[PDB]
Amino acid sequence: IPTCKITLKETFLTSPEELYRVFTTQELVQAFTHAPATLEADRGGKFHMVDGNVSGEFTDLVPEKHIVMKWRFKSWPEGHFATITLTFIDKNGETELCMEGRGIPAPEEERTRQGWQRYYFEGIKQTFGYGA
Repeated sequence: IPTCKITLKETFLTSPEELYRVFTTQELVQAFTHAPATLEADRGGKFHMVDGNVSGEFTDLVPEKHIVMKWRFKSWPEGHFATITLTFIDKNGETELCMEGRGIPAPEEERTRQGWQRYYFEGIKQTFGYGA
C-alpha cells in the first residue's frame, strides 16, 4: 500500500486539559461526532466512532500533553492503521494542537485531511465554542 504523511496545526480557545478531555472522553466524542462512540481511554484501549466508520487503539496517552493512536477509516484495507500523534501545547492558556499522521493510504490523503479538519477540528470548535 502506498502511504502518505500529513501534518495539521490548529489553535483552540481552550486549555490543553479541556482539549485532551474532549479527545479522550466517549460522551464528548459522541457530542462532536453526532453519533454513538465507544472509547476506552487507556493505553491498549479501543475506540469506535461514527457507526464504526472510524476505529483504532490508543498506544500512548500522556494527559494534557499527547495522544498516540492507531487509527483507520472502515473502508481502508483490513488491518491497515495510520499512526496519529496529537501534541497539545499551551500558548497563553490557548491550545496549539499539532496532528501528525503517518501510514495514511495515499489515495485517502484528502479524505483524511478533510475528515480531520472538518469532523475533528471544526466539529470540536463548533460543539464546545473553542473559537473560529
